[PDB]
Amino acid sequence: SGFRKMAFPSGKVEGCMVQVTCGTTTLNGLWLDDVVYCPRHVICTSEDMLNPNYEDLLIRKSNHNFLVQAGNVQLRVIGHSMQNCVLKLKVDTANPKTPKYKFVRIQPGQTFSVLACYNGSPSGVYQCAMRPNFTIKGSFLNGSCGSVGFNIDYDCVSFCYMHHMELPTGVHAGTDLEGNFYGPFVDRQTAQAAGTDTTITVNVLAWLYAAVINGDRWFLNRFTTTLNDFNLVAMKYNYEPLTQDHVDILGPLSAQTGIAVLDMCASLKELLQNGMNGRTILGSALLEDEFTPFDVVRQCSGVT
Amino acid sequence: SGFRKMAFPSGKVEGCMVQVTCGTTTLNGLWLDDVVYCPRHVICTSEDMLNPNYEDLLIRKSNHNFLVQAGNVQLRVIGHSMQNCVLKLKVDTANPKTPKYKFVRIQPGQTFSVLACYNGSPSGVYQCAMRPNFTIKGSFLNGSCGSVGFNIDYDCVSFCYMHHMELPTGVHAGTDLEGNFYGPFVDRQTAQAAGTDTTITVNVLAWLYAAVINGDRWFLNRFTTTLNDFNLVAMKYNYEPLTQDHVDILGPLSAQTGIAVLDMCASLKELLQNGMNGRTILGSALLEDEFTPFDVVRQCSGVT
Ligand SMILES: *CC(=O)N1CCN(CCNC(=O)c2cccc3ccccc23)CC1
Ligand SMILES: *CC(=O)N1CCN(CCNC(=O)c2cccc3ccccc23)CC1
Repeated sequence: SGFRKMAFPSGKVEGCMVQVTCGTTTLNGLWLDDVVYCPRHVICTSEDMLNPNYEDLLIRKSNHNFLVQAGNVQLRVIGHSMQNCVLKLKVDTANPKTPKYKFVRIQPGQTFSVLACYNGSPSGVYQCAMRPNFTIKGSFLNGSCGSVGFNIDYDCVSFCYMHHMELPTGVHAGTDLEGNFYGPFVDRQTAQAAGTDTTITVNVLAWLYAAVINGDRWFLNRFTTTLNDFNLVAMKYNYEPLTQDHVDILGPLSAQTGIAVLDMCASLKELLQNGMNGRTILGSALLEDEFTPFDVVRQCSGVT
Repeated sequence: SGFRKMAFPSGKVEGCMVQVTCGTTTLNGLWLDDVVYCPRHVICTSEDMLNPNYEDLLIRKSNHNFLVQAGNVQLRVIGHSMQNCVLKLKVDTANPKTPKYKFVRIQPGQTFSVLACYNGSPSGVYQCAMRPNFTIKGSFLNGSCGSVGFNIDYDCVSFCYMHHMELPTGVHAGTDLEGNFYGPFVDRQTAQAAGTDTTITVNVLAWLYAAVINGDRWFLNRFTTTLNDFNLVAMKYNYEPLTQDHVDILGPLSAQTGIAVLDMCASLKELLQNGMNGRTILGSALLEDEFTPFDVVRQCSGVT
């Protein structure tokens, strides 16, 4: 037993990280097969931050201007193209460590692991969630752009995120591996403010089930609620509305614990209204929302 | 910017995980060079849980009774020996993926990453701290024994922990890689209760410095304190006493932020006495103590 914020093992993704330099800018690239994916802003100077015209800036770049280094070995760039906000650098060598992979575009509320990198070198791994306002709360310094987010299904890595920027509020924005930003963000240093960072209700409920499974039960009460009643309280507390789809997704956890989903909603409703009163749930003094129901089942069952 | 509970990249350790089966018991082993390290309780049945005599149980075990599998390939066991609470299974093949490594015995308050494994297969990675009562708060189900804790210094993995057991309170106990338990715990299913789980004061202070660096500054106050005054409050709140050594260790963070260590102690003192008042620091509603000052510097500087 015990329940931790756990990331996927990062080895399969470490084997894909390369350094990409264009002029004075160095960031990370993701090397899969014979293609290196990286943020297109690698071609920008600090001068081009306000209003970059990427097609125009790219005309001045040739294959030999993109320096790609895998470990201490240089890769030969034989083609380059821009797809949305990412560049795809075709190299003459397929990555010998390319895992089975997919490019997926996740929905808000979904979690993933990030392998934070600097100069093509992995520094750490942590678990994130795509927030309902399409930002992520990561840990990214200068040089971390091009670090990726992913999930693993046994031996297949599903890449879902590539880091591009930090908003002036300290939250992060990026793209899927087709180069499309999550949310309304753009790769421009301009006034971009995030919307409401609502709490992912279905994830909090999943985490309350994890708490019960792992012995933390104090918050269980004698009440029940309905989706409509619960949602009036959820709206008041800036929680995402709970749908019948979320109830169905929590079905296996409800079966395992014998606690009906709406009864867990009533426990959550009292926690929202009454607070924790200085108590903790799974070592947390707030309601954790960065575990999906799948993460809870995975961690509670021991999926490898 | 942004500050996350980050684990080290786990690839170097994934390359070392093997499955070890003895009779009906399957757990994990750590394969370094031509030796596989695993908990000696792999030789126990559920029957032997109350009072195992490991020397006696081991007499009935031969090299061919220890089934070691690396991926889908069996390893040949050519010797076995018991060192404290671990078994060392000599195999005929050196692990080709053996990283540069050290075996270190950590002190309470020190953090490390755990690669949770089942049947020799990695399931996830998370960051832990050796608690002042010599337990860890992990995430370990049946089959996770033999999973290891480690730190990485550039390319050298320092293994500090191997998982052996769960106390009836849900907290975890294990050994260093020489097989010596941290704290007073034994590999016996008996009444073993943990002592006071005090808060690692120097780590909370380090995390308050990380908060200031990353923009969360509301808790900064107009006060200062002394080590003695601070420690009267720390004792009252079950915090570890702060020493001049801890003050010296926080020196670089104090220099970076311009906030004297004793001034940060006075901020911590008011947080202890007044609580958070429903506010958060780095997304936490409690004072986080599982980041050492070295972790904060590492994460804030971008060490790879
Ligand atoms: C996150 C990261 O590693 N970055 C790479 C280095 N840049 C500095 C130079 N680039 C910019 O200032 C710049 C220019 C155009 C557009 C953007 C968009 C997002 C971030 C930076 C941008 C900082 C980011
Ligand atoms: C953590 C883990 O994966 N374990 C391996 C499987 N055992 C079940 C069988 N072993 C015991 O019940 C047993 C016997 C003797 C001594 C101990 C000491 C600690 C834990 C189990 C023990 C459970 C643990």
